[PDB]
Amino acid sequence: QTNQFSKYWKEVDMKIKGLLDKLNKSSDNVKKKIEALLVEYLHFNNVIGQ
Repeated sequence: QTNQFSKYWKEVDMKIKGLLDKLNKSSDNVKKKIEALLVEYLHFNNVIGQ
């Protein structure tokens, strides 16, 4: 409704990079969890970019 796609896109990109940098700082058990969450955050960002 607002058409503020770029603001939310940058916000979600920051979220993505945060998850990526936290991926290497985490244990394997929760590493799997971070990777599984990345698979969906990237879908979010790709949809918003489209």
